[PDB]
Amino acid sequence: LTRFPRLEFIGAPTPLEYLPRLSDYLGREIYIKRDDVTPIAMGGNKLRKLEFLVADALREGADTLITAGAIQSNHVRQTAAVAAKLGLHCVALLENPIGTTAENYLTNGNRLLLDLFNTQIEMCDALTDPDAQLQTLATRIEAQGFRPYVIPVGGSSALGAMGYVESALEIAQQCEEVVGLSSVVVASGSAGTHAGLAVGLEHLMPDVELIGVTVSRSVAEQKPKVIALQQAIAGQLALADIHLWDDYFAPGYGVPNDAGMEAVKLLASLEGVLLDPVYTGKAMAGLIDGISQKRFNDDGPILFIHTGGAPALFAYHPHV
Amino acid sequence: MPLHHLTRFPRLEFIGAPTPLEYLPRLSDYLGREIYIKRDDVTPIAMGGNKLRKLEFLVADALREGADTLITAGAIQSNHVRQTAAVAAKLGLHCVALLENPIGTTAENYLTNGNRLLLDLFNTQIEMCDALTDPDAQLQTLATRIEAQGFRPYVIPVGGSSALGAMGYVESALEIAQQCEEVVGLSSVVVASGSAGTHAGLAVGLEHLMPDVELIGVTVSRSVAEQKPKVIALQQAIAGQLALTATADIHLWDDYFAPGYGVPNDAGMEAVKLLASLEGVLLDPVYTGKAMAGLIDGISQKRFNDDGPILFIHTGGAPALFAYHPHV
Ligand SMILES: Cc1ncc(COP(=O)(O)O)c(CN[C@@H]2CONC2=O)c1O
Ligand SMILES: Cc1ncc(COP(=O)(O)O)c(CN[C@@H]2CONC2=O)c1O
Repeated sequence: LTRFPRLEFIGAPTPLEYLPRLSDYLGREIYIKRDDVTPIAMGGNKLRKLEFLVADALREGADTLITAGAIQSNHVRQTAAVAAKLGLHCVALLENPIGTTAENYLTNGNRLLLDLFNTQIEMCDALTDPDAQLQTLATRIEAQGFRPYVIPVGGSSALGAMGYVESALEIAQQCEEVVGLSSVVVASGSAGTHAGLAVGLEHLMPDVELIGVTVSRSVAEQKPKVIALQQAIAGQLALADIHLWDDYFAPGYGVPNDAGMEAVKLLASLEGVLLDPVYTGKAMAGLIDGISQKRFNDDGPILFIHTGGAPALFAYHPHV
Repeated sequence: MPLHHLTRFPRLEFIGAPTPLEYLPRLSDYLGREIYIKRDDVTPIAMGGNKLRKLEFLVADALREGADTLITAGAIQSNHVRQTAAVAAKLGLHCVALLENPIGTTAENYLTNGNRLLLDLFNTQIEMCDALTDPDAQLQTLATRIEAQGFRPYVIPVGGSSALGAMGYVESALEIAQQCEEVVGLSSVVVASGSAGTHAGLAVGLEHLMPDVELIGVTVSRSVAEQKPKVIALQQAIAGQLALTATADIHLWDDYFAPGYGVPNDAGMEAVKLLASLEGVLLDPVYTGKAMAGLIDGISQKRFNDDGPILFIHTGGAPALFAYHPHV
């Protein structure tokens, strides 16, 4: 996986913990990969990607990082934190994907942390073409005398996803001589984590089924994205079918549903673990329903990749 | 190893590996002095904090008594209560919380968001009192009413700051000393000093492991005269429980909790802003922000014993930011 430059944002491998009380209530061995407890600013999955993204930015001698997402994007917040830490400027192109006017979505949560990180906020109506909108802003910013480095939506490029290809080795090492996995459940947004884990776990764990619970798209729209990135990563590294469930995001991206919210309550009351309304909560709702519908190929132990997002809870409260 | 009597106390592993001890290059560059950070805010259970270390001993004690209910008290946006209720949830124990509004605010986000929001998620029974005048007697009164229902309650004092709870920061001191060994010659340590458990735990530990290192407690609720004896009583109790003598003088600065506990000040907010924008580290309005403001002004006024490296203990508190936004 090396030969690609990488910074040290995590260092120690993130915890893999048994969930006894959730396993109790579900009657099935459930494990959790705690990528939410990464050391930088309340954590998240994007640290793994930014280790490669910002390492590439320093090689190209950038002084400014530019990315995009929702107002309450964890990715934007993690990007801003890393930038501040390294002395790099940060420009954010943000949108309101749900059209709310609630003070806490507009000003609290991840968006509040952006003000603290001194992030140059740029508002747009819709991210209809993010790659081309970032490119525009990057020209404007470099015209102002800066050296910008564009980071894609969720940092979900072939290089970005290398963080989660590497992440598979951690899982393989932590599970070995302790637990024999059967299934792995992960949230599938911009496909960065899901494609990354697909390539890695194909080689490092043969008899495991990777399930991608979508948060924004249907199977028809998500399949082409996860396949393409998988074949980009495999080609980049000189090296299996994609499995997706799309029932567990109700009205769309960035809107809470009853199943996802109750999943949040479940893992907080039983395990003291904090999920989020947008990603992990919905991803967990699929996991619970997967056992319920016996949608997994067998009744063996399941691993949930906690990708973070907990700071969103403070923005979505009380409602949106 | 003069701290070997620490083995006598039963302990539940909540942290695992030692928390990061990181150098802060940009802040060091700004302040003109080598600054290090002990990251106890990155403990794995429910957004972290200093109280997790203390709960490791207190909850282990609770289980040995066969208790099924943790009862504790604090502010509505207390970090201790939140961490307590998170541990209680993880171990299948009921949690009863006695909460006060300590600043008389009516802001929605202070009353319902932040730490208070997480309390609901952990299924915490909430008891609202008007003022925490006598927290020990109020917690006792509540315990009787809770056990009359049939619960087997274990009372945890404010901030978990008994001699037993404070053992988690004699533990921390040992981590610090090991991590600094032949890597950094420490001169000073800055920590927030609230209910005194962290400060006193660090006081006892550091006196025996890093005797030449100066320890500074930046008060967040009280003056030197009022805070001094609280830290000392714990200091001496902790030492006695570990078969040790503690002769070190406690040091405190009270110039940085502006109008009172839980009320943000200008120097605090700038300390929060400074570390966020320079290091991507998130402080809080109530504790670490004011403790950092004391470190900065301590450097500014030449208040430390010398010019050497300063370790800042990041005790956590960050979830309060969302509660204290936009104002109180
Ligand atoms: C907590 C959390 N979980 C899951 C995801 C989804 O993972 P991938 O992006 O790797 O698929 C994201 C970010 N992703 C969102 C989805 O859209 N844009 C983003 O930044 C996230 O912040
Ligand atoms: C982040 C943080 N720092 C410091 C403290 C105070 O440290 P000691 O209590 O160990 O001195 C607390 C909680 N303590 C407050 C202080 O009073 N009541 C409480 O619950 C806290 O949450």
